[PDB]
Amino acid sequence: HAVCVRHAFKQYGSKKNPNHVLSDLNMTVAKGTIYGLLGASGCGKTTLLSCIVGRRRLNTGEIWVLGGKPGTKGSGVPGKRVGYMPQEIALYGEFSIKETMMYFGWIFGMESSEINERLQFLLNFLDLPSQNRLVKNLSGGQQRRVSFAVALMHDPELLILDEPTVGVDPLLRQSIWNHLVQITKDGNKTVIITTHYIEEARQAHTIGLMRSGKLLAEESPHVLLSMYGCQSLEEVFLKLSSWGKIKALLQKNFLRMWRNVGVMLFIFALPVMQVILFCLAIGRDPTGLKLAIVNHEKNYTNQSYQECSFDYGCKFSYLSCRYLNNLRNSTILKEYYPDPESAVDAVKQGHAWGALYFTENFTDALVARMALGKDADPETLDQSEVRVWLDMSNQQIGIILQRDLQLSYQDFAKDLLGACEQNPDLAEIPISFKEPIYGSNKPSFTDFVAPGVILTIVFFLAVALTSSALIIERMEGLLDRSWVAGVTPGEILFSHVVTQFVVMCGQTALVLIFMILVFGVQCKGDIGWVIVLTILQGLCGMCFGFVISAICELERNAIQLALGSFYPTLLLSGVIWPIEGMPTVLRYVSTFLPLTLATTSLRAMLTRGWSIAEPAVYYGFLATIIWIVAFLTISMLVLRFK
Amino acid sequence: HAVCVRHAFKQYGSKKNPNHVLSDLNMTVAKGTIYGLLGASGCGKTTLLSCIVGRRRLNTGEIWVLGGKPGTKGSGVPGKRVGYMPQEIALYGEFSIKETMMYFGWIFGMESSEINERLQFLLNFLDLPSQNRLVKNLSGGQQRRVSFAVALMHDPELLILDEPTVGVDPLLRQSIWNHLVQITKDGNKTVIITTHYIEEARQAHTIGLMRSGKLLAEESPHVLLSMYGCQSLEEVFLKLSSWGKIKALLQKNFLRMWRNVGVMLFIFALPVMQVILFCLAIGRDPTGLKLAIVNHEKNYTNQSYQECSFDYGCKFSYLSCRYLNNLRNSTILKEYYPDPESAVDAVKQGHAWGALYFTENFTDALVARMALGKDADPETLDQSEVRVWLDMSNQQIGIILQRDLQLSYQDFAKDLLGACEQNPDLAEIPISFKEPIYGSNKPSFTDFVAPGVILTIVFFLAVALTSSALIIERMEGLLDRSWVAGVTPGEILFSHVVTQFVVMCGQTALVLIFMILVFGVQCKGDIGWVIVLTILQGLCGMCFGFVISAICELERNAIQLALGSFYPTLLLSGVIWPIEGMPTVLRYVSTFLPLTLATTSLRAMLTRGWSIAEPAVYYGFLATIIWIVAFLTISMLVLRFK
Ligand SMILES: CC/C=C\C/C=C/C/C=C/C/C=C\C/C=C\CCCCOC[C@H](COP(=O)(O)OCCN)OC(=O)CCCCCCCCCCCCCCCCC
Ligand SMILES: CC/C=C\C/C=C/C/C=C/C/C=C\C/C=C\CCCCOC[C@H](COP(=O)(O)OCCN)OC(=O)CCCCCCCCCCCCCCCCC
Ligand SMILES: CCCCCCCC/C=C/CCCCCCCC(=O)N[C@@H](CO)[C@H](O)CCCCCCCCCCCCCCC
Repeated sequence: HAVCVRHAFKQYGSKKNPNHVLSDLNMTVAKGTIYGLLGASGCGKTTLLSCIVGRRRLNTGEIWVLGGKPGTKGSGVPGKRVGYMPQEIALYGEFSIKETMMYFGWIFGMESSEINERLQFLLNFLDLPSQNRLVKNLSGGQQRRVSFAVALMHDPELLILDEPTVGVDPLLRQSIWNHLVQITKDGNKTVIITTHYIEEARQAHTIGLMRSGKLLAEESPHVLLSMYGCQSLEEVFLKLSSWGKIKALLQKNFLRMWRNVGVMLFIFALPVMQVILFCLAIGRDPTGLKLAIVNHEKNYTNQSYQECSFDYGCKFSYLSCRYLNNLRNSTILKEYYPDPESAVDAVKQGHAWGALYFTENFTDALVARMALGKDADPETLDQSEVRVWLDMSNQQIGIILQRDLQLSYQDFAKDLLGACEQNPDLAEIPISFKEPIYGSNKPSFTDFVAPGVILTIVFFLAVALTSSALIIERMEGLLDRSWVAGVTPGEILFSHVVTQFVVMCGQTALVLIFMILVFGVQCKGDIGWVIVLTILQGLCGMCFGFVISAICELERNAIQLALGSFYPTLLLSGVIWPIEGMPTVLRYVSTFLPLTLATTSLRAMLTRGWSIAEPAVYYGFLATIIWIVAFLTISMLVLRFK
Repeated sequence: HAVCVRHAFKQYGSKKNPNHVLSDLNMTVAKGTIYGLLGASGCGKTTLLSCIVGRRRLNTGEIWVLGGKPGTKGSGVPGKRVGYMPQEIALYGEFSIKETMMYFGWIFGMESSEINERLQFLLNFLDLPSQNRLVKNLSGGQQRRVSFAVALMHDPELLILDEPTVGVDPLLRQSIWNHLVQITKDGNKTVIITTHYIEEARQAHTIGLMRSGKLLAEESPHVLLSMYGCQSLEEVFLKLSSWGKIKALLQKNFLRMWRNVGVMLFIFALPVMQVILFCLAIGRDPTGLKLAIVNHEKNYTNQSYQECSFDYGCKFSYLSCRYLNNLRNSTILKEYYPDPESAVDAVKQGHAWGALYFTENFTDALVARMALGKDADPETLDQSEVRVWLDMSNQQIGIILQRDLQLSYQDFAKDLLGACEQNPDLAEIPISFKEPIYGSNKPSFTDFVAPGVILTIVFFLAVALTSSALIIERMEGLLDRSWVAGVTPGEILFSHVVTQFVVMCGQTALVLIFMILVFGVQCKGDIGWVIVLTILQGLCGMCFGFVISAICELERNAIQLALGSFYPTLLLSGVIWPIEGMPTVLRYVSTFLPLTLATTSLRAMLTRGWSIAEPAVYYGFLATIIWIVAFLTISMLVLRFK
């Protein structure tokens, strides 16, 4: 007595439009026979098979398969005692036939020495191509044969085949049926084959016709035909009235992505190129700025030559070419125009960014202004000044232009006095800036954004990898087939965490090497805690993949949910702008985001060298741990009623 | 002769592994007879049906179906004269049965009055639920029944069915076969049934057994049984040898988005939430900076109180509480500490951003410095200066603090002289900044990034919509089902462009209204040309979706390619940083990118008010036009060899 079912009541719905998928069902599968299930649709048989295996549960009734209640103690139905061929092809792509057979043998605890014998026997018997050909390269009919061979490997004592012969050649169908009737010859082997084709299940010892969630009849085909008088079976149906399984999953995980060139480029080559582009374009100071200089103290020759010469010692010859020599050569390029009304016309168009317009009386008026004091007449206060018309449409370019012009005057003022034996401190504003406590006097914007780029890449490259992996595998029936083989959900998750941990360590090493060793981003603090924080953000992002994959069943739905929170989090975590710019109400809400307090903590360890003991540093560690726990709890709650 | 195939040859794959799907196939179908095409696998029969309907082309041989070559304007195989039921369920989700019937009737050109009669007849004949139930809410059998009813509504003179009964109830199978026999007697209707059922296809008037790309035997069932002396058929087989379509497509496209709530929120509620968050967080000035002030001219009372009092007229009583009076109240908060050593300790932690430390004799040292100038002793110059220690780890905050500390001294200096009857023009540096030509003296960073945000949202939300729409729809054979119905490829492309153009028109209105009318981003240029440029970027993005959809065949691959180009373009088109920061070599390459010249053109329209006659403005219009053509050419070349 292999399988016994009594009063199996099962239904679907929410007490609004309920569906009675199952009804009062009594079914017995005698041991050592071939049992055929010939239901009309493909839902009742599938539900019954799932309940028999253990992947589903009843509402009322009992099931007694191979000795005990399915999925629990007292029996080994989920494991190496059963053979399950799913309705759909639940094979792994980018796998050779030999690799798939070896993987499934390892899952069942078989020895690798005896796997070769079964592989050769099944290749000869099922008429399959060379073992080195990948599964994805096979046709749609050979994949079913590979699935049948996988289900027939370990010689189980109960075979559950779901339409094993859909489009098999008759010369092979006869051989398959001969093998099936040969293995179940005075032995413990039992077959429970479900099919839609009525005429193909005549060789079964016992036939059970299913309709409206219950078995119409269950007898031998010969008795079924004789007691009703029908010629064929078509007329009869016209009734108007743990170590070893983890190593198997680790190899599969590290080989599924190795054979996908697109996956490797997306998760290993994209962070590297993004880091290179960010360090070469964002945060650098402008360099090719142009100015329209009008110098009326000298003759006009070209738009690129002026012949600005003077004396360096004393006597204050020109004091207009002398100032231009103190201009920063790196950022500002000088262009010469003849008239003040012509340089402004160049600024109006795109030919320049500003105008200077030194007057012809600049030298005589300037020397008469610093040598007079507070009694200077208004006339000398006008002729001794530089008139700058600036294009302030750009905020960042305007800041450099204003800063470079004023800074060059401080050097010019400190050069005039000092060359005449004076005190250079006399040309200083009373507001004196001492040595900065943190940083330097010339900070860079690329150093402010770099901590926000490291954490963003690692966080969002784990959401995409985890959500895609757990959705494709589940929707293709692979997770359900690798559970029947005895792989508990505990080791499915454990093997995924280890696989994701390794790839998030390789990404962290590549990002940190290309950012600090190359392009010279400063790291004042401890590098050990930087690595730990970066890894911790990867696990937080990975835990977000669990929530997304447990909510969305379709791939396209998950990406919208993942992309629908990627953009808002970037604009609220203070990655590209200081967090002090937002309103006070919006500032409080943003501190509770997953990436806000972690970015600030990482920015302090890189720009200031703060240790773990500082309150602003370990707040980023506690914020991630809370979000990791919160993400895990949400996923469990979602799976409770789904 | 309904169909005449002679000397058919067809090859698939490469030379190394050729695939001879057909080889010297001779087949003839009479008019008014049911024809059954039984085969071992489900690929050669599908290939033959695809060749018959005209989707494919033979490498050698001729086909004459219903009068002439398929799709040659001599015969009307693509259109009303055929009934096609694909192997897969090529139906539209979120469509009621009535809506599906109406859409397919409008495609064929039927009147809405006679579609109702056919719908009511087919609903009762096929035993289907109420017409208001959505297709996606039906089971597999009901969906297949709806697909079968779709092929029977317009009454074609040639029915092509691919496995019409795979899980149909036997009573319904008998009814369907009775109807099929009824419609083909004493008439011109011809039915070609392709099935794996060897025994169910017995009522067909002519059976053609297919094997190895050719027909083993083509004759009547009972004739075959009598000639070969076999009881059943499997024993014999066991031998060892034009505006109505656009209006129908436009309504389908719009209604396919209305019934997807997630899609509407992703393309119409995400840009609204992204614009609002960007305008409230990025670009605004910091307004919470705290400074640790050490004033030794007044007694220490609290950390929040100092009792800063001074005379406003003259006599220069304190000059330390007077300077602090001019400090801006918006950005700087005042804290008081008793010792300079106790103030730096607060800056070293996260309690302050700087220190000031006015000396105990600041008033007399400063007063004696202005009155006695150009000859002040080093003692006075050292005890009349303010010592500022700044935390310069943040570039944007450090700029604000330095700028506000020096701008406040100008107001203090212009108040000290002027209240004593002196001209305030004596307290200005010779570098005099006139009125800016463009912008103002206080620019904003959110105005620099706003032009780049508008283009990025519109361009990159059309790639996602176009690629997904053309990939999911093509994967499930929806294009193949509408092509057989008579919908030319031109009408499919035209209807999608119109639908996308209307979608991108709504997105432009929402983005422009919130950014300009609500958040007050100035538009100094022409508003008409801004809308034109924004729309032109949407078409350019859509054409990039054509390239992605023509290259990739799976959803998970298109987005990796789509996201693989979204990240680099953001860091190379100068959206979040001026293009002047990159090196010259990278600057030349980045110019040719799709969004580089367009962002510059839009920025000059909003920030400067330039018109279309300026070279820097219309260069972004030519860049989009060329990229539109290039993307269309690439998509045609991709489909040429693929
Ligand atoms: C903004 C616009 C910028 C520029 C404009 C345009 C340039 C022209 C368009 C150019 C695009 C170029 C090449 C595409 C080519 C061919 C793909 C189709 C053939 C087969 O590649 C399979 C599937 C798809 O094949 P599929 O049909 O789905 O698989 C079979 C399904 N049964 O491709 C994928 O996944 C690609 C996954 C992209 C990963 C994204 C991150 C990339 C990081 C940097 C890349 C570094 C490259 C280093 C080279 C290493 C060589 C080993
Ligand atoms: C970084 C951390 C950020 C935040 C911290 C978070 C705490 C909680 C995270 C919570 C997120 C979770 C669940 C949300 C809820 C429910 C979705 C799943 C239920 C049912 O939604 C069906 C499928 C799923 O069903 P599906 O699998 O696709 O279909 C199968 C067919 N049989 O969802 C989809 O459409 C995903 C498409 C998301 C569209 C993105 C739009 C982004 C802008 C939104 C603007 C404001 C929205 C206002 C709401 C108005 C409501 C009318
Ligand atoms: C399965 C997909 C799940 C997605 C989950 C995460 C994505 C996965 C890859 C992460 C690799 C690294 C993840 C970011 C790596 C760091 C990149 C960065 O930091 N970028 C910022 C500069 O710091 C950027 O400038 C700020 C955005 C401003 C413009 C926002 C308008 C764009 C919206 C347009 C809508 C298009 C819709 C889909 C388009 C095509």
